[PDB]
Amino acid sequence: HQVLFQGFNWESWKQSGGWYNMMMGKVDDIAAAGVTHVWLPPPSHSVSNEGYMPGRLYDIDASKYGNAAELKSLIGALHGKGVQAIADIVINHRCADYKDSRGIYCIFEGGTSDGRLDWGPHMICRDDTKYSDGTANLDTGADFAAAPDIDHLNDRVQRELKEWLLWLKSDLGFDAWRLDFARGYSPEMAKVYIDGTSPSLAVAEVWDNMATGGDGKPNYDQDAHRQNLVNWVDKVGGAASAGMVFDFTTKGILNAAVEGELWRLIDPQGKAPGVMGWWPAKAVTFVDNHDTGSTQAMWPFPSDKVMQGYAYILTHPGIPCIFYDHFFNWGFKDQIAALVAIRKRNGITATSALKILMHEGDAYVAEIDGKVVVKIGSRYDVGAVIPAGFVTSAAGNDYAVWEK
Ligand SMILES: [Ca+2]
Ligand SMILES: [Ca+2]
Ligand SMILES: [Ca+2]
Repeated sequence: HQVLFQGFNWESWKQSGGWYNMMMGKVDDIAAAGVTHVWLPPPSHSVSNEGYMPGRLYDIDASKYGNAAELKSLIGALHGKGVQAIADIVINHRCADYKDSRGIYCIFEGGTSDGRLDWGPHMICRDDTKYSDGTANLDTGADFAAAPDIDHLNDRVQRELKEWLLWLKSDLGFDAWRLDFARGYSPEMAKVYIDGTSPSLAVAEVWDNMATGGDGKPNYDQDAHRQNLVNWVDKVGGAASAGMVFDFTTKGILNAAVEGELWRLIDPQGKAPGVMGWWPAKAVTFVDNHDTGSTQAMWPFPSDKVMQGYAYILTHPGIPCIFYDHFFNWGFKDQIAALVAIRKRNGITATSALKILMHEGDAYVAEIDGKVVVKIGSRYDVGAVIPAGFVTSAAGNDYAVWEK
């Protein structure tokens, strides 16, 4: 059994009294709903309020979400309810505390007294010329515009970053990682950090655009999009690795499929169309996150169909991730908890078997592990396709679940 929960949104850092202190009050509900792991925001000092422009990586106390004590206390309360804590790991780029001779900020401070992470411009990807001293290796991945990109090929970098990651585990209690902007560096570099710190999982944010066409809708075929993600996992180590990816292929396809185009939910081989259908043990599915949804709304799930999205991900193979706002702010708490209870009581996991029974415009129906049948779409009756022995288990706006 595995169910993730994103424990923040783009606005969390503004929570009065502190985001982590507030969350202390949400732990019991999260645990009771069957959640096994909670993804928390970038914990370190960051030039940006949300945390994605990290500087003094050991300086947790400067976080806007809360200080090291509050964080340890939230993680401790999670662990007391059997729930793990995932840290949002932002290491593609980093901001320096001090300017050098050139008057450029490229003199970093790790946040401790000694020299851990007190990097110089040699640690900056030589091709991020806006900050480097041209002596480093070339960036192994894409560049982040606003801050110096770290040269992950630099040996000191690898060592001090792994040491820091192990300290987030040892001194704060984190169990796993969410790798921010994973396109920023190579899976080979990702492998170094994952292999070097044995996290229970390392879900990577590898977000590429979806092949679209003409009007703007995404194409029905998305093998290219999910091949890339599958390939990333292979290079990070495949099955031997704790590494995995957010299933952005499924996210894109589902975004469109619910708008009366559920025929999109199956590939020509009769398999789920996203990473879920090719490597479900490595697919972390979701409805919306702090970028796609929330107040940034880069790619929001149709707001009137959000529960259909959860009926899909929570009953299906792949590891589902519930979004904070959806569980707590939209009034879907009991409905979401009930879907997770169905998943759990039926022993459904990321690798459960999927048999699609109907993939039409207003009706998607599938059977999982031959124990649960779910239906999404506006079609009133799909009874003819329900196997013998199933009885309605749960239902809401345009979705239904049956169990034997
Ligand atoms: Ca220092
Ligand atoms: Ca950069
Ligand atoms: Ca980079």
